Amino acid sequence: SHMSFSGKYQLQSQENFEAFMKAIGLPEELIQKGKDIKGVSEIVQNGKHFKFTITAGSKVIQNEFTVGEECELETMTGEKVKTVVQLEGDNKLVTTFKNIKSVTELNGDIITNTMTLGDIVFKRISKRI
Repeated sequence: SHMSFSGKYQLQSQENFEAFMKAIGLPEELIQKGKDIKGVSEIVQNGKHFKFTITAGSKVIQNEFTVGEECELETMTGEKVKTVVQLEGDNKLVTTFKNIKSVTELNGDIITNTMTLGDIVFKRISKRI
């Protein structure tokens, strides 16, 4: 079919924030400050275009992209990277940048993001609000 990711979502729980943020180079002060913040993230979808407003720890990162077109994404460390974000099936947005694989899956009201770097799996679970 054709699924809508639009919505505001509240982070419910996460695994491996500290380790993942550590591995990508985030300053230890930012890690301690943001690890327990369960904030609200927003997705605005218009057809193939997405606008992502993500609260990750103590920082809000806004990115936008068209699925299947080259985009420039701001990563959590502040570095910009060229990649392409893609839809898999109806309800997954997938992309890979540097050595990180990122999979965002929407099941009803629950959105689950998994970022994998080596054998570090950073996983966040959020619920529509």
